[PDB]
Amino acid sequence: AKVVDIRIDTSAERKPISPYIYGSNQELDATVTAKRFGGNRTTGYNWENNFSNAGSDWLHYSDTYLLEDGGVPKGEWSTPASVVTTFHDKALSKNVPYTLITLQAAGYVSADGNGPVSQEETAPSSRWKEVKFEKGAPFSLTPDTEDDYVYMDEFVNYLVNKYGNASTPTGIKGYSIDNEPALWSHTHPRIHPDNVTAKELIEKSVALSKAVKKVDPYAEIFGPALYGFAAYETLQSAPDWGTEGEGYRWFIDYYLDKMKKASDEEGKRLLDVLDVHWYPEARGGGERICFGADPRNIETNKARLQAPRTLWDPTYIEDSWIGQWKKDFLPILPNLLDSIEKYYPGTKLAITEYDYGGGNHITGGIAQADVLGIFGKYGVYLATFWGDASNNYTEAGINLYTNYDGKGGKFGDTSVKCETSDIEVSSAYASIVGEDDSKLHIILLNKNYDQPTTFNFSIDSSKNYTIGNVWAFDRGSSNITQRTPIVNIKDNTFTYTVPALTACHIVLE
Ligand SMILES: OC[C@H]1O[C@@H](O[C@H]2[C@H](O)[C@@H](O)[C@H](O[C@H]3[C@H](O)[C@@H](O)[C@H](O[C@H]4[C@H](O)[C@H](O)[C@H](O)O[C@@H]4CO)O[C@@H]3CO)O[C@@H]2CO)[C@H](O)[C@@H](O)[C@@H]1O
Ligand SMILES: [Ca+2]
Ligand SMILES: [Cl-]
Ligand SMILES: [Zn+2]
Repeated sequence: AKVVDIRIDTSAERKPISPYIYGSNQELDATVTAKRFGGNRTTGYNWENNFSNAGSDWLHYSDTYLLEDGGVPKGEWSTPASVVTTFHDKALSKNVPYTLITLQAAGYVSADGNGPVSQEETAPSSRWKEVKFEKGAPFSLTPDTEDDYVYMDEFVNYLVNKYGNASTPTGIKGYSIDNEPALWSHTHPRIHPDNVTAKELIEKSVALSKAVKKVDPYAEIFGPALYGFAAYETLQSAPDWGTEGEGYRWFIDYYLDKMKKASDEEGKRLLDVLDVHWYPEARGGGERICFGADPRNIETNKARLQAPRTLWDPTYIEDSWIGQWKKDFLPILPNLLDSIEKYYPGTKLAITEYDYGGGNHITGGIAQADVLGIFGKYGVYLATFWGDASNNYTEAGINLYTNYDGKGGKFGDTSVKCETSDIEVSSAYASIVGEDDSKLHIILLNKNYDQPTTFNFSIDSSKNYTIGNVWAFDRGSSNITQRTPIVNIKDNTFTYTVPALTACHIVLE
């Protein structure tokens, strides 16, 4: 019999959980709280005509993919920014409070939708329009598609004119400085053949931020949308890192420091959110937990359940090149937050792409629920899962926080102290609503693979809880279903045994 103690103190360690950590990039079968228009296809997206380029993902084709995939009505295909306005309209219609729109910085955007761009047509060429951050002339709501340029501030002006600025209820709240710059030369060689330099990235980031904030001073700028650890450390061995990086532990610090320096010179904050992508490198059973992982591989599933610990747990060392060679940078969230505190205090943190794999397996659901609990507890500002609607358990993990009862019930927005005696077999997160502990929310995860786990709860609260309603998902179904309520609570203590591999949301009142 596995027994674990859970101790919660509703008056301790209270901190707000950002509402935007429960987002997605794709259209999911889940209630989400943030939507990001980003990824490879957005680097070469031309807001003037909606064309974009697949890059290495598909023979460097310039076409109407984003219009098609975004479900844009054919009659709006030639309307400026229809890909983005359709994207934001959909988010608003689903009551999503945060929309993050990627702006273009690699240098050029698709001039047409004529198909493959040859290597001989590498920008500049008739296949491309050059991006300029500031128009330096009056904006138009009907951009000129005949000239050689596409302006980012004019694009933002079009959106602000239609939705109001970021401080308003319908405004687009954030903009990203492109996508995975250290991979521009790999993913988009026809646009940016040379490996990006640290100097180039900073210059573009500062220039684009200034351009955007002149139009919408309330919009938040996200950057650099780094693809993974190697970019966090050296911007993928950037050509000038040997000189630019002198004195810096990693590129993350250089980026924060230079953006703060530019902001100090300009007189306003130019970087609002440090933005990175985190696809776990954790392995189990001889394979990575994401990207082609086999759900039948039990060791991989078990590794998936523990992988979230790399985000926060100093005692956890995963099986990966990062766990082996980069221990000085783990756990990763504390290291990123420490860098922010040292080089640009006040900057927020966002994980704009991530996927723990096993999306259609209970372990993908439990790991997803664990990751969201960690994001909330450690202060992440915004997060957006990358993956499609076929990841039913990942979606259950999100709904466990955003809509656990099918009628809008959600996890509390204020994190409170909640400790477990065994962080390997379980995870537990607690929250209240605002400053009120009348209702105490608990996400309880049993990672035990083949046996139930008995949890002895001890709660310190100003309220005396009498019932705990429960909603959960497990191997029987990714549908979240209400379970028998917990009713024998004595002086805020109770015992609750959870079956193996089950994710629960308990609501005490
Ligand atoms: O129009 C031609 C052809 O398109 C086919 O659909 C393609 C589309 O053209 C292509 O652009 C799209 O690319 C995906 C890519 O497959 C995906 O891996 C990638 O994911 C990245 C992301 O960019 C992140 O920044 C980072 O690297 O992580 C994630 C991966 O976890 O995103 C790309 C889009 O941005 O793929 C589709 C499907 O193959 C049509 O199917 C076909 O009918 C058309 O003829
Ligand atoms: Ca133009
Ligand atoms: Cl990158
Ligand atoms: Zn689904």
